[PDB]
Amino acid sequence: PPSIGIAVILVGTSDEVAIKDAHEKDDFHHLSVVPRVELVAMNETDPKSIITRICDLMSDRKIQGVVFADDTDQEAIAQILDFISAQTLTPILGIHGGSSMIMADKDESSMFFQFGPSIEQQASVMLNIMEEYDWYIFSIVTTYFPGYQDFVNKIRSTIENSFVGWELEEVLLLDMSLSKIQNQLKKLQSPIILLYCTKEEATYIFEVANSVGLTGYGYTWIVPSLVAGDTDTVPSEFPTGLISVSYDEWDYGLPARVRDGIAIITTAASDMLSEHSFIPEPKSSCYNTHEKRIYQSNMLNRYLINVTFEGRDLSFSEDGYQMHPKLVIILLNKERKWERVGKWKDKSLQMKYYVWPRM
Ligand SMILES: *[C@@H]1O[C@H](CO)[C@@H](O)[C@H](O)[C@H]1NC(C)=O
Ligand SMILES: *[C@H]1O[C@H](CO)[C@@H](O)[C@H](O)[C@H]1NC(C)=O
Ligand SMILES: [Cl-]
Ligand SMILES: [Cl-]
Ligand SMILES: [Cl-]
Ligand SMILES: [Cl-]
Ligand SMILES: [Cl-]
Ligand SMILES: [Cl-]
Ligand SMILES: [Cl-]
Ligand SMILES: [Cl-]
Ligand SMILES: [Cl-]
Ligand SMILES: [Cl-]
Ligand SMILES: [Cl-]
Ligand SMILES: [Cl-]
Ligand SMILES: [Cl-]
Ligand SMILES: [Cl-]
Ligand SMILES: [Cl-]
Ligand SMILES: [Cl-]
Ligand SMILES: [Cl-]
Ligand code: NA
Repeated sequence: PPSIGIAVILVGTSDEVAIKDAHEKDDFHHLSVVPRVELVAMNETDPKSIITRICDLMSDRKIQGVVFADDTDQEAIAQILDFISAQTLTPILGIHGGSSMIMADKDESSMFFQFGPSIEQQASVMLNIMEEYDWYIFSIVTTYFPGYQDFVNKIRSTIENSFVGWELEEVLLLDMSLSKIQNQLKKLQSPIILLYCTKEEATYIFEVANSVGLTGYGYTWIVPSLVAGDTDTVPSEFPTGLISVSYDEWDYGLPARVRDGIAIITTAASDMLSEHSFIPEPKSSCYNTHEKRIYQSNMLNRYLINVTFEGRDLSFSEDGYQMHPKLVIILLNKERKWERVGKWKDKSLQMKYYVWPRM
């Protein structure tokens, strides 16, 4: 019978996932392809251990798709996953963690997809939140983290052509390497500040700003889902009164994300088998790649891109982000815990507070 080998790699998760033994030879939601899911749990959590582990695994076993989750703030994992996907022409889904943090510079040949919001979609949500409370005067601070230009250009885009009273005061670009930063942050006027950067960079940028008094009352910082990250890990240096977009497993838990990864890869193999009477072979080397099986791969990609499952639209954009994620807006409260203050689902923002709290 027709069957696709899928690997599920969970990395540093307290969260527990249980999947049918592959030996069951059991169909998955009536799809014509039968998944052979290999669960792999990882004790180790550094990028090097992960490439070593995933590559060893493609060499040793017959894998044609990879579902990957991690519980860390290590965006670097997304770089590794992209490379591997490109090298092997295998679909790789980054369903949670550092693996799903926005990666702007994806190889156009990789079939690496991330769950959650594109960089633009988050820029858009950030402006939605600000309009819902007539926060119209604001500044942007970014680092050099890839995506930063796509961030600003999306703000400037939606702002320049609209008859709302938007006013972009300053736009900063920070160099994280050495304190000539202090002099740049000191130049910040506006009460709303949009910050694009990494969790790591954020925690240092805050500490500096905390000590220029651009934190606290009268200043609101809005930040992208990667800066929140693992919401159980809150840097001492993050200011209470911090708003962030987020996708850190509030309503959509790991087992549901894994179920969904399997469905995407398995629907795609099914739809392709339907039309072309065949399915891409397993590639077995991240490195020594005789891999000019390029025509086949490209074909799969048309299908991964458009999957729909249990009524959910799981389709992906060209840049490799999820088209329609259901996001949560969160707030860093006085007890220094992240708190739900909103929701978003197909251009519909539902905020929780009537008057914005004082934190
Ligand atoms: C993919 O999306 C298009 C356009 O919205 C749709 O019409 C098409 O039938 C989809 N394919 C599947 C298998 O749903
Ligand atoms: C695997 O994880 C740790 C540290 O990475 C290791 O040292 C340890 O021996 C392993 N887990 C257990 C329960 O021993
Ligand atoms: Cl391991
Ligand atoms: Cl981490
Ligand atoms: Cl996520
Ligand atoms: Cl993100
Ligand atoms: Cl984008
Ligand atoms: Cl950029
Ligand atoms: Cl730019
Ligand atoms: Cl700088
Ligand atoms: Cl501090
Ligand atoms: Cl969620
Ligand atoms: Cl579930
Ligand atoms: Cl299921
Ligand atoms: Cl190899
Ligand atoms: Cl082509
Ligand atoms: Cl509180
Ligand atoms: Cl909450
Ligand atoms: Cl709400
Ligand atoms: Na994401």
